[PDB]
Amino acid sequence: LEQTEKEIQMLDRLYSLYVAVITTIKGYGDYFWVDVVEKIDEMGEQVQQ
Repeated sequence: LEQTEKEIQMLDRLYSLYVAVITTIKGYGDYFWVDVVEKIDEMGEQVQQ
């Protein structure tokens, strides 16, 4: 069988991309009052996001 291969990829690749998008948002979200309140890492948020 060959069709279900492409059928699987066409959805799975970009669903993986969009969960990876969630990954960075949550990774930054863990950052503290120390990490966020500081103006030296607020610039980090625009950089990373």
